[PDB]
Amino acid sequence: TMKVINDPIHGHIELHPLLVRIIDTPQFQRLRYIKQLGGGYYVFPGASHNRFEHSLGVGYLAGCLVHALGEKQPELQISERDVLCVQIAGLCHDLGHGPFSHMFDGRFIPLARPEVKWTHEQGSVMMFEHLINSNGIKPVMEQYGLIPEEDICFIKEQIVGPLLWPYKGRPENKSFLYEIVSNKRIDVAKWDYFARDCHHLGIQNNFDYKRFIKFARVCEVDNELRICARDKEVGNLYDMFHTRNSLHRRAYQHKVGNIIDTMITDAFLKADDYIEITGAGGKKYRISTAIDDMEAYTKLTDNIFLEILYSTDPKLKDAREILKQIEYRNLFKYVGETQPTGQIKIKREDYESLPKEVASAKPKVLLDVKLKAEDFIVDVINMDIDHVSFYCAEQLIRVYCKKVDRKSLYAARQYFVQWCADRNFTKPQD
Amino acid sequence: TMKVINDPIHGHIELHPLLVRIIDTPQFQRLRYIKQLGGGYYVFPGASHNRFEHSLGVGYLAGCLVHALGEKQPELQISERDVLCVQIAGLCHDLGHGPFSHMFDGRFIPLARPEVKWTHEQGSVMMFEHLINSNGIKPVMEQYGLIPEEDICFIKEQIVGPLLWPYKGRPENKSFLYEIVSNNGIDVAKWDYFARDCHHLGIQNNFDYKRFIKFARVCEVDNELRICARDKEVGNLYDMFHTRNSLHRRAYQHKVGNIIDTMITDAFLKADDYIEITGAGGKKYRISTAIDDMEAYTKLTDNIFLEILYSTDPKLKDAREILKQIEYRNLFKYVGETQPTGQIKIKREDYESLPKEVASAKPKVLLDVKLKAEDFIVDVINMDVSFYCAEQLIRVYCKKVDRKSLYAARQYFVQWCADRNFTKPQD
DNA sequence: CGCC
DNA sequence: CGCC
Ligand SMILES: [Zn+2]
Ligand SMILES: [Zn+2]
Repeated sequence: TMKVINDPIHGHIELHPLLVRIIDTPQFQRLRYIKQLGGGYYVFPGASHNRFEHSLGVGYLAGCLVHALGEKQPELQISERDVLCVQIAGLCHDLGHGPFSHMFDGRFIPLARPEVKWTHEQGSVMMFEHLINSNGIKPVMEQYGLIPEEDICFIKEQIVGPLLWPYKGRPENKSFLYEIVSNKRIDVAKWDYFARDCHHLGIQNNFDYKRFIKFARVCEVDNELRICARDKEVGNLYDMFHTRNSLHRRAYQHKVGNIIDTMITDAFLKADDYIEITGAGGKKYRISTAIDDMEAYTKLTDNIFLEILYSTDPKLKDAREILKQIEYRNLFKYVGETQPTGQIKIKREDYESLPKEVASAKPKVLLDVKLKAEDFIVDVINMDIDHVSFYCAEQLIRVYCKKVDRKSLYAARQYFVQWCADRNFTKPQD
Repeated sequence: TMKVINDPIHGHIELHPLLVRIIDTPQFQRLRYIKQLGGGYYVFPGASHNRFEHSLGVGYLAGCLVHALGEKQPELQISERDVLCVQIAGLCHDLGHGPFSHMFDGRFIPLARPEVKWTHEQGSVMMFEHLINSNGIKPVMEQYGLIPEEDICFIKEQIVGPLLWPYKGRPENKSFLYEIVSNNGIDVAKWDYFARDCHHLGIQNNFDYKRFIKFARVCEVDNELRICARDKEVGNLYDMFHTRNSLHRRAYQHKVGNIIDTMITDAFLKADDYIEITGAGGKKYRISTAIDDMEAYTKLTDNIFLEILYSTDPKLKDAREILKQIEYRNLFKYVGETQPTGQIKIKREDYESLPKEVASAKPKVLLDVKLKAEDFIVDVINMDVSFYCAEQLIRVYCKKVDRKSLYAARQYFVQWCADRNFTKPQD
């Protein structure tokens, strides 16, 4: 006797009582107010979904994979305690996302605070412990057969990775369990958001996850235990990689969608000094420092968009006038694309310095109106098959300009070509 | 070649440039921030959709059907102007919705101001005219061949209805055009949200609108030009009505979803005196009076939920703590259901008085625990073809959820339905 | 009662 | 450039 939540992707999702008492907290329900695809909704109107229902799907998928593993191979000693912590890990892996998901830690906090190293996964670890303490979950955890001190750290390890054996939460015989929720070397997170995102985007999904689950086993490579699929399933995995490619080309890397993300990020930056969120002890925080106090971060969601847009505050009129140009669909303009040469990749610490480098370049022929750094938006688009074990351009740089007259736009495209020449990046096309 | 919006229900939606220039206004994009099912999202997580994408679907379908009618029967004199005005009517039928959709005008405003008579359709008319003047749409209309005065009133009439022939926007040789956007109860708006809601709820819809449009035509019935389908497709409509029945019993009238709607309304009522929305000329409005100025109403959306939830103001803690019991899933509890069979139905004007009645009734059998009116919620759920070859439910919830309060509440409910001659509640 |  |  356990609770059921109806889901359009997975149908009925049965929830162990302990999962229910993690979901029914303000820290988890927070995910109802953060859109999964960020500003992609302003391009795909079917993409209204938030991290909340996605994380229900990931928790469900995680639990159905290891319970299927434990029933096909009982020799692997998979307690139902192990299933409860894998389910909790999938449920909370996204707890640390901020407004508009990957826009927040992928762009905004790099540009507002290049010094800090911040990821949503660290956010999830912090928010997970804030969730556990504020709602008295540690007693409820042992009541359902979990050992909190070792099992909370097991949960945290599944979300954020390691600190021979780097993991303290599970022994090395249960190594396979760490490949389920987030495998950073195919995980149940991409299973859900591949199906969910195409459902809302109108893209077809030819990956069948339930057919991957039923024929999946744990095999041995390296003397290490891994999750492995049948030779009969390579056609399915060719499909998994194809829809991942179409989701990226068509949605995640959409040209208009990515510009709008950087427009929202611009409005946050110009609002960052004047917006206050009350955290612990009345301490007031800002959008960029809310990540330092979880009580404030809990109230940092996509709501900050509408609060800026609905504001009367005169100090917020630069930010408010950017969000208002999104409604009028007068956006930054697409100058061009380029990719870093070799395996070299740009780093978040240097994002802020990118528009100043482009303005400093000297093009071949002079034009009267000259551009400064603030006329440029430099957009760094990162994406992140034979590592799959059976048995029987990763970075894009796009440049936009906030000037939309034809003479500014030509000039902007001659500071982009020179910048590429200077850094020896691939030459832009048309 | 024109702008294209990819939609999960309809695929590609081509939009006339004029439609693009009303969509890309703050008054229309406002619908991105109003959930289609209101609080149903707190029960069905797939139901994250908003009025914006629904209204895109209605403008598309409206133009599809009218273009199909003019293509099969050119005798009917259907110009571009008529289809552009039918499309605009479909796009803007829902402009007047408030936070959480039907909750706002169906419950909140009756309880916050039982005096005034308000509907979202009157809102859509008011907001449509605010959209047109603030965004300089009247010249753009002229550009594409529209006559503003008669074509704007034609659009308003399609939304909210008229004031022999009651309509001033089109003659009766074009009588059929008023049957498309809002109606029999078969309009292109219910086609979209049946498909859209079932897509996001996981309910299955096998009603085919695309072939109902293809075999539809206008016909003569009792002195009148009306839209008609082949008697061939009674089978298509039997399925449409089944999915309407499924969406109502399973989703629209869900017991917990409706309880949460009345919890959100309760927090709105307790926040209504302390929330300020700035309208035209800096003039400040409240949640219940923002409907009086469209410049303020533009900024009244579901965001107001999170403004209450994230507030520090001490005057907003009664409201904030109701929304906090939604997050903790400690909700009002279901006491019972009844119907006024055989009786004058409850009216929005009487809504406020209903809890005081329930708490004033008390059976021949007394018990120790005794409730007051604010401990009760009274929820009034209202339900509301030519071919060619339970009206009202009242549910009662209690805000005290201990076993002894709930037992009493169920004995004030059983005796309030004998006092009102409503049907006896069953178990 | 995020199962009608 | 809410079509890739
Ligand atoms: Zn995820
Ligand atoms: Zn509608």
